[PDB]
Amino acid sequence: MISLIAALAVDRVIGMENAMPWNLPADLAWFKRNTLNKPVIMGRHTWESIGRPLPGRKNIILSSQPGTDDRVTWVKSVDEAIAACGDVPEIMVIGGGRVYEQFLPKAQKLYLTHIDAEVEGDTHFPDYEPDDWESVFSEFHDADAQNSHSYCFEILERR
Ligand SMILES: NC(=O)c1ccc[n+]([C@@H]2O[C@H](COP(=O)([O-])OP(=O)(O)OC[C@H]3O[C@@H](n4cnc5c(N)ncnc54)[C@H](OP(=O)(O)O)[C@@H]3O)[C@@H](O)[C@H]2O)c1
Ligand SMILES: Nc1nc(=O)c2nc(CNc3ccc(C(=O)N[C@@H](CCC(=O)O)C(=O)O)cc3)cnc2[nH]1
Ligand SMILES: [Mn+2]
Ligand SMILES: [Mn+2]
Ligand SMILES: [Mn+2]
Repeated sequence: MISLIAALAVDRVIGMENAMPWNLPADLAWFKRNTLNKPVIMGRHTWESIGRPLPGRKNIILSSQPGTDDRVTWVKSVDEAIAACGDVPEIMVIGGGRVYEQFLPKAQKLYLTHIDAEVEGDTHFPDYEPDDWESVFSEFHDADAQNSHSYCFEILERR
C-alpha cells in the first residue's frame, strides 16, 4: 500500500523557496508518529530541504543523477523506488510537489494536515478529485501557545 502525507496551507500551498515557512510542532509530531518504522520516499529537492536523514525510517531519494550520500538509498524511477521498499505493509511518500503528482494515482491513503494559514508559495499539492476519496478520520485543533495556526488532521482512503 502506498500512502501520501503532506501539510497544506490555504490553496494547497506546500512550500516556498524550497522551505516550509510555518512552524507547527504538533504537525511535525503527527508526521513522525505516522512515518516512524516505515520507508519514506522523497524527491531530491525535499531531501535538500530536510537536510539530513530521518531517523528510524528507510530514506529513499528519487533523482535522475547519481547519489551523493550513502546514508540514504538513491533511485532513478518510481518503479525502482517502490521496489527498494521491499515487502512492507505501508510505503510513505513525503513529497515534494512533483513526487506527490507521480504517486497520487497509485496511492490508497492520504494523511493530510490542513493549516489555516495564508503563505505565498511556489509549490502546491496536486489537485485531487474529491469524489475518489472517503474521509475516515478528522481532528480539529485550535491554535495555542506552541502552534500559531489552527489545523485539521485528516485521513482519506480511496473509495
Ligand atoms: N508541506 C509539505 O507537506 C511538504 C512536503 C514535502 C515537501 N514540501 C516542500 O516542497 C518543495 C519541494 O517540492 P518540489 O516539487 O520542488 O520537488 P521534489 O518533488 O521534492 O523533488 C523533485 C526532484 O526529484 C527528482 N525526481 C522526481 N521524480 C523523479 C523521477 N520519476 N525519477 C527521477 N527523479 C525524480 C528530480 O531530481 P533531479 O533534478 O536530481 O533528477 C526532481 O527535480 C519544498 O518547498 C519543500 O519544502 C512540502
Ligand atoms: N504532515 C506533514 N507535515 C510536514 O511538515 C511535512 N513536511 C515534509 C517535508 N519536510 C520536512 C522537514 C523536516 C522534517 C523533520 O525534521 N522531521 C522530524 C521531526 C522532529 C523535529 O525536527 O521536530 C522527524 O524526525 O521526522 C520532516 C519533513 C513532508 N511531509 C510532511 N507532512
Ligand atoms: Mn522503468
Ligand atoms: Mn515484493
Ligand atoms: Mn492562521
